[PDB]
Amino acid sequence: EKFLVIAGPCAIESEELLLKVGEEIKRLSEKFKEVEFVFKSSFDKANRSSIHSFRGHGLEYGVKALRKVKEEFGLKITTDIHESWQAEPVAEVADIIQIPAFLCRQTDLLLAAAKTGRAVNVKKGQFLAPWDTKNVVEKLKFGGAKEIYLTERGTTFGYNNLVVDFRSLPIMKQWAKVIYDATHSVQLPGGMREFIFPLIRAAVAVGCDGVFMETHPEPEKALSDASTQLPLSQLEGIIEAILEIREVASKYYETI
Amino acid sequence: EKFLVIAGPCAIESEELLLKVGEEIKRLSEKFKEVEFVFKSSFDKANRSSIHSFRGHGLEYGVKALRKVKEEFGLKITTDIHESWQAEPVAEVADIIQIPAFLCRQTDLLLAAAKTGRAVNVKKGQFLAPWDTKNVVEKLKFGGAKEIYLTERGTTFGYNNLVVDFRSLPIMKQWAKVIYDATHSVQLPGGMREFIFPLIRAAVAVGCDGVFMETHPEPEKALSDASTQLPLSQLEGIIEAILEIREVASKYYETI
Amino acid sequence: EKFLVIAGPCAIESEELLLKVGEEIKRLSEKFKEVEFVFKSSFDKANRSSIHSFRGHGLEYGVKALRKVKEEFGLKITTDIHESWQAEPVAEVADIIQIPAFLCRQTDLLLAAAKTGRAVNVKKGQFLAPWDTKNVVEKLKFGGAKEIYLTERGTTFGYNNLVVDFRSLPIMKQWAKVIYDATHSVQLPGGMREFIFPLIRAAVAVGCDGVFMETHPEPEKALSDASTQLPLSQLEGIIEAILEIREVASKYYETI
Amino acid sequence: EKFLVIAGPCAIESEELLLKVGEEIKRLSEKFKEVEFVFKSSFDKANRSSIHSFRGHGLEYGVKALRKVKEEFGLKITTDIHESWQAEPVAEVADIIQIPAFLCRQTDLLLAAAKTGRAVNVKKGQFLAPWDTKNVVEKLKFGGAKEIYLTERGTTFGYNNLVVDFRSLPIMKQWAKVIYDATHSVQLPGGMREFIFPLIRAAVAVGCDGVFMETHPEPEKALSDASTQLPLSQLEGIIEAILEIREVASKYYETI
Repeated sequence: EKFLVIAGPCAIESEELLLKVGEEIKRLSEKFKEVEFVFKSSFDKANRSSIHSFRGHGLEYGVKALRKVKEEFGLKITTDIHESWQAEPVAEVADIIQIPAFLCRQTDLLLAAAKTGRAVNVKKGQFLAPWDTKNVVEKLKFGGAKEIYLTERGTTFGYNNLVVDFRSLPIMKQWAKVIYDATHSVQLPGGMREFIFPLIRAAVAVGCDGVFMETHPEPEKALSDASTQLPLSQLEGIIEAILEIREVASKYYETI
Repeated sequence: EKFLVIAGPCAIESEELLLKVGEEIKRLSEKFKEVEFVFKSSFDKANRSSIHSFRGHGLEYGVKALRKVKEEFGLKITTDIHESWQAEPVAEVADIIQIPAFLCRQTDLLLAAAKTGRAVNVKKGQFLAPWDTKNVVEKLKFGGAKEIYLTERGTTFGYNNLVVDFRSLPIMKQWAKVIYDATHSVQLPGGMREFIFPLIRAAVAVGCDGVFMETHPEPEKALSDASTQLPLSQLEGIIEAILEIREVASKYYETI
Repeated sequence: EKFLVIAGPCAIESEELLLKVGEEIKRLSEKFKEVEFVFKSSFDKANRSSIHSFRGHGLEYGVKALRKVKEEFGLKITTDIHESWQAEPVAEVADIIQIPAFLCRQTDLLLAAAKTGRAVNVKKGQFLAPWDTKNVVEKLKFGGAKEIYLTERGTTFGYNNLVVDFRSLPIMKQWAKVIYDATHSVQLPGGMREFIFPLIRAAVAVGCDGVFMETHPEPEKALSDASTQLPLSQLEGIIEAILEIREVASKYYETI
Repeated sequence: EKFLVIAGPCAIESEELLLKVGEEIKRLSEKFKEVEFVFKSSFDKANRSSIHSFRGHGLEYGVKALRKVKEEFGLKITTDIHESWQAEPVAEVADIIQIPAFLCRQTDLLLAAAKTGRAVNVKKGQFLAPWDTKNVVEKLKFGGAKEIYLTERGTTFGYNNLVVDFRSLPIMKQWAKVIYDATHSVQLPGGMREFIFPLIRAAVAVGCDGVFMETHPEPEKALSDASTQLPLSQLEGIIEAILEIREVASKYYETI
């Protein structure tokens, strides 16, 4: 099956930033034809820890910038919603509607996304056990979702730390396609970037249906997740690496 | 102020149920004049695990039932909101607006609640560290809130289990009044009731500004948190118990 | 039943140190006649993190110093063993043989202690679940132990941190007398002392059969656990406090 | 050096069993010349949960059986010690002395093992953080050890569960060769086998110096770790699989 690579800048800092990253993702989509790329970027960081941190330039501006990426590069789009009313307007551009990790249990948000007819990708809450996602998928199917993804992005492990329990990949695969979030899994809520590559190698070795990676031309200047966003120049190499490891490991992937 | 006791049935199964519980809380209110009682009940269980579980009768029916309790018994009210638009209509009756644990980082919800001018009680997310709540308080203050509470309700401890780290009480006290949720702290996400009383005794021994307890005439028949809701008949005894323990222990509560 | 207070300097830094602390413990035993005091001090810190840290002056010297405390003050004694061969010589002076937390599953060590005829107190391993202690007690009974204690000293919670799950007290009480370790529970393996008092208040409010507290005339100069040992001058006040909280809470202690 | 594969039956149920497994490991040894095989089996399960569980036939019978394996198949040997006095007699046959996870902080055991001049493999305690292993290595070096291994076997994650934090592999590599224990990492202290292969694939994808795997002709009849021991017949396939994954992934292993 075609491997999914969801990548892009964490937040829509500007339409310019989006086009710069989109240009590269487009180039890679022409090279890695066996991969289905989906451009990701949040129009709003609605859950920052601090009231003083960057949130975004609004829904309107964001959807407009994303529409530009899709129009200029012909790339599929995904962005996250935070309240039910956002599903409809976002669905006009987003091929995949993303559900934030803290909101993976909010029934109305999941239902709002499901009825748009668009694909839905739910970030597994840091408080959720792998088997607890069966009901999340059930809600989505109940709401009309026909293409569902579950994203592994780490689990609460003590204070200000997350651990990736890779047993979650084969467990969640029982009821949905599985995506591994390579950048949020190494973040320290409220010794990070150095683990992005090794853990993503682990993910494809275990087996998943895609990977999610935030990338920015200059991470140190990013207005969000400056500590975990992958330098854009490193994207091509990481992708080639995971495709290689996926290929050699693939014959051993267990059947669900 | 005086010790706060937030109690009531988990969900508004019917205003009839609210009246029955309100009557008992009213009585206790007259018996323990040194305690400030606040009647609690959710008009919607917006985060149930299963799509087939009870959610409620809607915001309108709920606010109406809560109005009936306040008018008929002169009791302060508190209920939780799940999306920003709900803050205003709920504030019409709620003296304290409650913010769900999973939603404690949603900036707009916090701001929406703070804008109503009402007091705000934020349930500490199971993924949050005690010190990470300082930023939560700051968002509310920025939003104009002046009466702010933080509620301890357990922290993710492995899968399908929560642990109460009592160190959180003195830590959170540095920036807000602290409430201990005696019923949700012992629930196993996705042997419970036997630990409610023991842990509530610990909470007052350590020191807090109030306690939160869901109570129902017949917990076994409750449509929500049936396994953890306290039988109404046992409420008086537990309240008297914590007041006695508090009276003695308060002598040793650390400053700030 | 007579409450147990196990206290003393973490390590036997010198026989002099022991006599100084013993003198105070003796004074308190004359005042708090409802408490059974047991003087504690390790002849060897066999599990320090660093090879460069203080361990002790040997078994011989330690047993001799402890015998002096018992002889001069008439106080019961307890110390921990690390290998089976130490049970016999230690049993000559120790009224209670202590089993280290990391060694709570070593069958031969538990058996060696049990056959001495002395009481045995097992520190619950940081890796052990409360219900997992039933088998620990079974081994001891199998080995002839007639007086058994289980000590709560925290559970692994993320890296370099421990949490006290107070549900462990009533659970372990099902098969043994329960002791709460007030000083090791707040240590950060490999923001500490300020939590000793509040957590011990929680322990007696929930209900336990005794408390364990390391105390040193000048903690900052201690050769071990300098961050958690309680200043000797503060011991009397803490003990009075827990006896008061125990008394008022006692009528609510659940029957096992 | 070459990739290390430590394999064998959990416990020495009989030297007969050891010979049968040794024969298969010998064969694979001749098939994969690029791999250094080490036969493992414990002469005593000194930390079983229950007093009524299988421990073994003693140190003498065990060392004799292990001798038979080395003599008959020319295979290197490894077994674990539980008390200091055992290091010397065990070193007579063991090329690698194994230190139990619960005992990774017992200074005398580590020193005793290091004194034999043999290589030492320390199982990382379920309570230890990856960086806390630096001090473990230092103890062994101080004791004269020169060939040191650290084995990843899971970390305490809530009650009766272990999680493998793969970030530990690159961290521990800073001061010792790293081995991944594929069978104990999925055991539930106090759905297991299905995760052995997936996680071992992750381990080599991330990068380690070897893998540890308990194997038995008929796991269902094993007297120890029956639920996690790999059927002997499946050993060849898994080894070939990890060698192929390692071959491809090694290109991306980070330096130090």
